[PDB]
Amino acid sequence: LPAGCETAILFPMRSKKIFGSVHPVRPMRLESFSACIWVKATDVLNKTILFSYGTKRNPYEIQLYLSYQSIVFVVGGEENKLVAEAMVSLGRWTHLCGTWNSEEGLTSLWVNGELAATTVEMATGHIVPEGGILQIGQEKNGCCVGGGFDETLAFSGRLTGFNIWDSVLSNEEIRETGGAESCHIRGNIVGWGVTEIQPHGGAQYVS
Amino acid sequence: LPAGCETAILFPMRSKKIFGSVHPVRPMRLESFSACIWVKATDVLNKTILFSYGTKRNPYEIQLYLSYQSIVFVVGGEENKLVAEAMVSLGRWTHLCGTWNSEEGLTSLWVNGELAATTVEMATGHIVPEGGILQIGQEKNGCCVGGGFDETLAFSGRLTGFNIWDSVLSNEEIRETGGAESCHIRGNIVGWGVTEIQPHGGAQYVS
Amino acid sequence: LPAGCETAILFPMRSKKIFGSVHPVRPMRLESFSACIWVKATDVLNKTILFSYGTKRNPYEIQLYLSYQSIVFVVGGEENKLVAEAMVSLGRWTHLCGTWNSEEGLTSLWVNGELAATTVEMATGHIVPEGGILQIGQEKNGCCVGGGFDETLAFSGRLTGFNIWDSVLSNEEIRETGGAESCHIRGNIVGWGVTEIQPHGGAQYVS
Amino acid sequence: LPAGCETAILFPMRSKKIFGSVHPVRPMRLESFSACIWVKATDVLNKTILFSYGTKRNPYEIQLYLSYQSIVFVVGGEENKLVAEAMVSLGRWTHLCGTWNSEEGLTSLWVNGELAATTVEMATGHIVPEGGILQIGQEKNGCCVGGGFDETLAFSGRLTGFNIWDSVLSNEEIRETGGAESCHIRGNIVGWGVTEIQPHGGAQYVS
Amino acid sequence: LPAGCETAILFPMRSKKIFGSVHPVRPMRLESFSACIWVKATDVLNKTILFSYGTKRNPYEIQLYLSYQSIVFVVGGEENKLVAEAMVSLGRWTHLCGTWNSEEGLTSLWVNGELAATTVEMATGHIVPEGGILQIGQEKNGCCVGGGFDETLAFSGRLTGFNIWDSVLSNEEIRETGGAESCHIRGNIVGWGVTEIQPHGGAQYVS
Amino acid sequence: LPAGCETAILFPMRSKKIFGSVHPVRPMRLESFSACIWVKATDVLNKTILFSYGTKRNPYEIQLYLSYQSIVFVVGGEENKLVAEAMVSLGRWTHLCGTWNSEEGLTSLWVNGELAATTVEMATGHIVPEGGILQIGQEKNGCCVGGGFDETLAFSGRLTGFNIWDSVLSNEEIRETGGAESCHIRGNIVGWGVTEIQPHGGAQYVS
Repeated sequence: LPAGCETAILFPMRSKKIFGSVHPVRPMRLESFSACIWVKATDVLNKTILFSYGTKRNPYEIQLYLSYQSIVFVVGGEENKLVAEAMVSLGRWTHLCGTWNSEEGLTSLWVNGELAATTVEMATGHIVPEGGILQIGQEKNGCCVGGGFDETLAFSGRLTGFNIWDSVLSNEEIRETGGAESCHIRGNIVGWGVTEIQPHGGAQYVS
Repeated sequence: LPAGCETAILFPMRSKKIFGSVHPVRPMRLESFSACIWVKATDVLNKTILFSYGTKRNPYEIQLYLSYQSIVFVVGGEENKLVAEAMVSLGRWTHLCGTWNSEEGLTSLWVNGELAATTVEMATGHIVPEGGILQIGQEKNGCCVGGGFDETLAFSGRLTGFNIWDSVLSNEEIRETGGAESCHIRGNIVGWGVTEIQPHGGAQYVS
Repeated sequence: LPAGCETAILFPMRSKKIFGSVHPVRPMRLESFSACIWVKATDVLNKTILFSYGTKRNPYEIQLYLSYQSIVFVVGGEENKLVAEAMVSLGRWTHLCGTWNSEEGLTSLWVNGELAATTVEMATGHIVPEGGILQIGQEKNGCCVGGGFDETLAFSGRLTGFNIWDSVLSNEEIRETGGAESCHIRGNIVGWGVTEIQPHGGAQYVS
Repeated sequence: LPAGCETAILFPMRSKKIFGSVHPVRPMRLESFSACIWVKATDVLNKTILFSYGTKRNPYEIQLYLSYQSIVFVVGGEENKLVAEAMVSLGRWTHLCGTWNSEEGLTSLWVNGELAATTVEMATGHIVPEGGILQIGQEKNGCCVGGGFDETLAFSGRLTGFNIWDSVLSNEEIRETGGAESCHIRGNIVGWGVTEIQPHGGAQYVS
Repeated sequence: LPAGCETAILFPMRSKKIFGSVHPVRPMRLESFSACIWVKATDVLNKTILFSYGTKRNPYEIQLYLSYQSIVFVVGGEENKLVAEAMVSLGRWTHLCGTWNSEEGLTSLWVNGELAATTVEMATGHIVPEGGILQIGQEKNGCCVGGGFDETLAFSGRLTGFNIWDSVLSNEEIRETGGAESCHIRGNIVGWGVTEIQPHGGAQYVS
Repeated sequence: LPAGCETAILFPMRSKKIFGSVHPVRPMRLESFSACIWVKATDVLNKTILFSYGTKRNPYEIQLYLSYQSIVFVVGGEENKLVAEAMVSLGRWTHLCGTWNSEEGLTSLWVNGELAATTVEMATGHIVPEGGILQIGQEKNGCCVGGGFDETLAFSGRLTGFNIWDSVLSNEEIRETGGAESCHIRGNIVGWGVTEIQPHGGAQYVS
């Protein structure tokens, strides 16, 4: 048994240098998906970056950030967004997730297994290419240049359970993955404790 | 071993290169402030520096060192120092901090939220500059060539919860910081777990 | 070698990891500017990076590449670019430089005291921002464990004498820049020996 | 390129990082001494150190620096100093032998044996102490911060042939030290090729 | 685990490179002294060298190891050795320490504060000098370029409770140090956590 | 440049850290041997090491050092040595060669292929084991104890012309080894580029 599945990372603070590198295996070609994470933040900012995907042409491919007391989920472009209202608390484990489907651009947020939002026609029909970079809580520009990254966009807190799916998991899957025994549940695109994750600049794993 | 806190640093040795490097962003032009930090020490010497700040002209710009059974807080230079009498032990947590008024040089000390000593006219008529060097448990001694840091003045023990404000915290404010649920509160000038702190020569973060 | 300038980067071979870094002082915003190069090339592809400025919002602003015996220069975007046809040789010293103004996008590529090419209203009303990245010999790609750059666009052979002025030079100093002892004058924006540049991934100088 | 002795050090760049360190053996107390070095000043600035020695009590124990076509010599304190005017041109071999005598503060300065500057009443009755830190062409500071050292005070070019003597060398010794086959001679306190010289942050030996 | 409740060092496997090096403060010139150590072993071979003070002319001036269930103490050289018979077992913490005196070569060992053996004429007429090399777990030098330290002598397990006193401790001092509240007492010549110790090749702290 | 060979080693300084390491393929149980050395010394203190082969038991197995103007050839201990009175200078090549016969101690020294000294019954009946360490220009002192290599025993200058044989060379062999083009040769037991050698502490390959 997992006996209390607990493996995570370390963010001693938000600096200009600490970062991590994601290294998936299969193409990022995406039209629909699912993804979730258990989080324990310390302090929210004007825009606190948790994770996001980008490309040389579009560094804003995927995105999820917290500003004050709400959640905004962005896809492929700044205009493309999904704001929540009053469902974030500091320093508390929480289940959160959102999804997109190209075929007519559905989007839904889902927290603690509970629907946080519902809305349609975002990134509608768009095709996600593959060839960019994925990082968790950082931007792209600033590698091996002595910082560079905007410290203003960094995050403080704990994270655990990063997993990505090729398809929008049903709402039953949404509620169940929020259960006390969902840590083992690992996605197809990315599996927590399976996909390569190597820290940098002061990141370390914590159990 | 909590002190109303989770993470801290480790100081396994009084070494010649062990020290902590801290790097805020805003300038250190200070006329008044407060700074509270939990401490748990192993052994006590005639003098053991902590968190001091200084300048290439005035390394003694501020200081706080520790004596066998007295605690001396220094501001500006050698001439201006306040001392606690007999309220220091070893291996136990304590809440120590005070404030400075440039206008009249007021000073305070507070052990476990309990006043220690009070006196006036220290660091008055003069301004704390900006851009100096901040460190911990050791003076800004030789750092690159050789260990360069004298052993006698180093520290062994547990320090964390260090933060900096810009104003004098009232007695209620200080006693609140003495509560077990105040770690989340942070100072604007320095936010613990947010401001830059990088360990050197033996310093090691711990949860 | 004829380049009296001692600093002489060598790029011994073309790989996916050999690269360098630069860190100028003052902002890169420029309504008019000029830059130059003294180079000895080993090999040329359909496209061979010389250098290029880049930002996360515009990976390419200024950009160069030897297209076999022809030179192509870039400003603003792929839409704007000037070309020179057959003014190159392999294994021989060569002086290259171009200029631009936002005033009327006036442009005239230069080559060893000759007018390599000319065009009007290139990048007029287009101000390069400040805070971007400049790279030489290669464009902006990854630099992680096995990420790296495009070896095909990597360069091999020696380079030297790179500097930047912040306006459009008149013909007098332009011609004297190719003088027998023009090494001493240094572009204010970039001075060959004042603006720091660091070899990486195998880079080294013939100094 | 030419040089009296083959072994030399290079300063091809000025930044906040490059610097060098020295590790002599004997104590640095001294009431009179003699010292010099051969330099190739590629460029000058408003103010920039050539070689200097300092400590926590006093960073200005000694400073030699140039001001355009003039050379400035400072001992002990900024007010305590001397200057010679309109001899230097960039990138040229030269010899200078400024010295001191605590007995009456007798300080003179030869330029290849021409008494460029000289006066009295400097540090009269003071003795250089022991226990400081030594460097060449740098302002003392902790670069472990990353940077720290001021770029504007950094030297660009080549320096070589540094020596220290326990007493003031007579005029005959001074004019002998500068011979075309004299760069072998070595100071007792600092012996060229015997006393330690550690390039740092980019400094390199072009021996 | 009376000793486990303290910071210590783990040695998971008996390797060719696992060891530690130190850098004490005062010279090691002695004629009498006390010393102790806390150990919990897993496997004992023909020999598992514990530690040994050695100089260039004699590596075996001081030497402690465990021969299966036998505890042999060697002083000066192989000529002198004192053996404890059956006071050691596997897999648990234990207390096994003693003292020596040159004046008449008196030697004695203790187990849990209980005498194990004593003798006379051991290292009489000889003195232990200062400036040698001390290691732990493995016997002699050859760290980086020597290939390593003889594997057969290597040890795997947990060690702690190391202190050095410059006098034969009385029986009361021995029994008090053998108690559970001896963590605060520390040797003046050397002490765990106060005297520099550097892990090498696998050994790491635990707390 | 001279001496025929185009491969040498530079010891720019006599520090506490520089030394030269060798890794012979074959064990060093030598009863008879031969070798040559080509040197230009820079400065000579009371003692100066050329090489010193040493084992743990007898660090003075085979040695060769210069004192002022006098060669000394120690082998196996202080009592056994061979000395040349005033047969050296500074800063020029010289073919120095001495051998040993374990049969009855036939030992001698050849300068520029010219007999310089000879003694008999030196190291008669004393055998050389295998398992020691060969170093050149310094005496084995330790490389991971924070330096300490005696600067007095270090070497300053550049060196080449080192080989080792399994037996004594004849007079014509010695003279040929001293020939004007005695390179394109390697010793029976050690050569150039074949013998594994790694500079450490400030040595440099040259050609």
